[PDB]
Amino acid sequence: SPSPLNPGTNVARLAEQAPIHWVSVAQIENSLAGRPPMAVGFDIDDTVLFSSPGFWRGKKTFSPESEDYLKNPVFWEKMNNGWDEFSIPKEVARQLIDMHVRRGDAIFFVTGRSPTKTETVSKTLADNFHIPATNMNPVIFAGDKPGQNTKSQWLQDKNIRIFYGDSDNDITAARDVGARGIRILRASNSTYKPLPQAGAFGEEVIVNSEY
Amino acid sequence: SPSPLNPGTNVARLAEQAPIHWVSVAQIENSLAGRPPMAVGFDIDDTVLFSSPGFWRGKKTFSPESEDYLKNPVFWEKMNNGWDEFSIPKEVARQLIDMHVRRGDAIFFVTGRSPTKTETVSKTLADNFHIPATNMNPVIFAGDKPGQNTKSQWLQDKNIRIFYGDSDNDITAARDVGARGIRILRASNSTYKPLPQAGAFGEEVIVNSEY
Amino acid sequence: SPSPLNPGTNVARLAEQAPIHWVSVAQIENSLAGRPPMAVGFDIDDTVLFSSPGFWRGKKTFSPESEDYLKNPVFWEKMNNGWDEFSIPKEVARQLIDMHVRRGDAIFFVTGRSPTKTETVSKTLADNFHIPATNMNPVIFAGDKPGQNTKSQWLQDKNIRIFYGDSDNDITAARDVGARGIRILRASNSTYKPLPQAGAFGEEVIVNSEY
Amino acid sequence: SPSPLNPGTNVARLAEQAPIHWVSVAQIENSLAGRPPMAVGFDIDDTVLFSSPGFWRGKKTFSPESEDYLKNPVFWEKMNNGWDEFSIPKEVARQLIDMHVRRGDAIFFVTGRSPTKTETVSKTLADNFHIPATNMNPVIFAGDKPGQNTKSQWLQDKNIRIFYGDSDNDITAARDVGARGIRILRASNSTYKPLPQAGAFGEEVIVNSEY
Ligand SMILES: [Mg+2]
Ligand SMILES: [Mg+2]
Ligand SMILES: [Mg+2]
Ligand SMILES: [Mg+2]
Repeated sequence: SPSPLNPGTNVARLAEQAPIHWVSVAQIENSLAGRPPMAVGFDIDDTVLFSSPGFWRGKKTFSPESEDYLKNPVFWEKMNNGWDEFSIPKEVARQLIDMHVRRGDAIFFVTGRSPTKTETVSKTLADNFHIPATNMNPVIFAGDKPGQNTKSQWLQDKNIRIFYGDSDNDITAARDVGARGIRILRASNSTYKPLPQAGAFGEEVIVNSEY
Repeated sequence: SPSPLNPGTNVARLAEQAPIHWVSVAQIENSLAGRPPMAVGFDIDDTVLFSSPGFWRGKKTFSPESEDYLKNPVFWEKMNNGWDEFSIPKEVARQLIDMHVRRGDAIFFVTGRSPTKTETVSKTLADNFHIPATNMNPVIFAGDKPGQNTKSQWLQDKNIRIFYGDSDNDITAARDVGARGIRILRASNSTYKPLPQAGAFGEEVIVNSEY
Repeated sequence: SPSPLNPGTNVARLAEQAPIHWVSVAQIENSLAGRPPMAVGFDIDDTVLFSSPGFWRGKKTFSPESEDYLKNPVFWEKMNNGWDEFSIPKEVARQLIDMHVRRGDAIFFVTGRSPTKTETVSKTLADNFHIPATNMNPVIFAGDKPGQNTKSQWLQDKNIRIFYGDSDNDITAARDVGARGIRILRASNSTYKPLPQAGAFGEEVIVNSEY
Repeated sequence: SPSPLNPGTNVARLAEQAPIHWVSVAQIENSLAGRPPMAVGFDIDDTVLFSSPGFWRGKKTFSPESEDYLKNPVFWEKMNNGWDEFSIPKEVARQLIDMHVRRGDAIFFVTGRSPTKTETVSKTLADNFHIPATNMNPVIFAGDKPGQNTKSQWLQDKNIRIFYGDSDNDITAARDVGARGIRILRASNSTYKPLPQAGAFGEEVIVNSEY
């Protein structure tokens, strides 16, 4: 934009692959065969939930021309107490959570969302992903503080050994504590842009994980 | 057949292309050079709005174990009177609508959603896509119920010359009346499954139109 | 080169399509249903034959540090009198030639190779592609003359209505005479580089035609 | 199942990735930082040379209606004593060989080609890949005939630590002796079909290695 009307292509380009370590859920499960129960963790937004609907409504409602809504407690109170009714669960997360429950793993959610007075997100997640009481843990609302990775200390405190996420800070949080960081693709219709460069730390990336 | 742990791949598969007539917005615009203002139409769901958030919420709320919510007046009243605040506008639609408005074309929206006593979808569309009053037209609810007209009939009635849509029936509606049916890709995280085979009738398909 | 060790990617990029009019042999055949026999034409190199072996040997033998071999009659005499024994027929060409024979079309080959005193290329092609005597025509060695498209006059003289080729000059030769130019992908292991931008004239490009 | 004229596609399919451990030459080089000179090995056919031109010519000449040419001493004498002048060196091999030569590694070639009284393949490889005398080693012909040793046995004998190849048996040869087997993609225009499933054993596969 502007760009050629008819750009064309060639077969080198058509076949070209980025050097990324792609994995499947089955390969992950296999890599863990025989490992006793451990703590694992998931980012929420664009990892287990397509939550752009609420973030989109939030932006339009609270800061149509800026990102200020993300620092607005009135927004977080809406986002954490019912707007996830419009959040669409990701199939990759159904498969991963089922797999970790099968293993007897403890499941944590560690999100950059700000903490609120009350939250119904933990219930939404347990219900939608059919997580038994024993495997489920209340969502950790780690917040966002420029200059800090707010998730890293939580991964250490909960002894989380595998952390799934869509953002660079999810992968580097895992790296910070020596955990296995595994990338989920953010959907291209997410309102959180630009899309991250999945694989840019040499981490495993789950195939087809945009849905 | 087994789904092997390590299925591998090969370069025939990597380079394989489906025989699709892909087009860009710029190519479509070029094809209309010198053509006077005309009526054009858009399907709504998965064409201009990723509306799955409301449909997802509707299914959970009104028929968690069936598709009955789609025949439930209580759902439609919610879906057509505010749940599109959580619908995510598609960039392909922003570009198409901008291009057609610039041409002075009349913009119509023709949806298979069930009609309701009131609807705020028209306003949502005009506001989000910055459609001037002179180009905007209230949403048309098309279908097979008594007193309704089909998508085809509405295309005919409004002399719509190009119809954009994600579903097979959008393309056939256009074909049935000699209009130009152009396909938009349904996002893979849509809750309306299975995904259509874009290009199934040899129609033009807009590149990168999943977002 | 140099470039990031771990470049990563994202799902917009993974799904991204160039706006190209891809077609299959079956679609081409269907587009011609009911059309009586006509003359059609094929480029040779990287269209029907992977002839890089001979061109590679030629370069090494006659001009290791330049492109001068392509103006050397000693090279052309080798290339046109047996080095095509090492040229690998393309499956796309088997399918197209079979289809055109089925139609009763007259088949021509129009190549940028230079003419020689004798040539066994016509025999190689008739033999390998099982072309009956009635459909077969002796190869036209049109040569290469910077500033001219040497193929265009031949397409006009033989009333060729469809011309298949891998190079830009094949497509523009067709355009020059009002014929239907259809692009075949040059294989990425061809020694003729850079690869052309297939589709850069808005022409049809045959899927999977690199082999 | 029908192969429809207009099969269409969808964005799940467009974005679909096989779970492959893709790597680049730069990543492999990085993994060897600080490692002293070692022996490394390459398969020949479809790993470093696109040798299909000679194999194609051999099949046509010696067994047009079978695979018997591969057991024909007359073919092998031609194939190993000059027909590689028509073989096209692979760019991936240029990069790997350059990288390993720069490391001071010993370069071995281990092929399943039948042995002959004389062979000029070693010279072809040294000349085309600019392999210095100190790094070069004569081609090893491995197999199951009396007095031969298998690829595995030769890897063991030469203490080859990394083995590059296109076929399953190249990867298993490395695996059988605890060497690092790294896969190169076989070009889709190779006459050796079907193409292998690169990554079938969870091994590293070099990106873009079809040329
Ligand atoms: Mg996230
Ligand atoms: Mg729709
Ligand atoms: Mg050519
Ligand atoms: Mg090989």
